[PDB]
This record gives sequence, structure tokens and C-alpha cells, in this order.
Amino acid sequence: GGLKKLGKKLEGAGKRVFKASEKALPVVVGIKAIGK
Repeated sequence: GGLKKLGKKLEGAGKRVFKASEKALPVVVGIKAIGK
């Protein structure tokens, strides 16, 4: 089954990248927090 293949592949990135995003959450939110 490829389903679990795609859901497990991309997921791997979101786990490592979470550090790249989490760090800019204040920088990604500030826009969503200002522009709502």
C-alpha cells in the first residue's frame, strides 16, 4: 500500500522541519496575529 507510504514519507519532513517552523512561529504568527 502506498497510502502509508505517502503519509509516512512527508510526515518525516514535518518532524524535522518543525524546528525550522516552530522557530518562526512568532514570525509566522505575528502575521496571522496582526492580520488575524
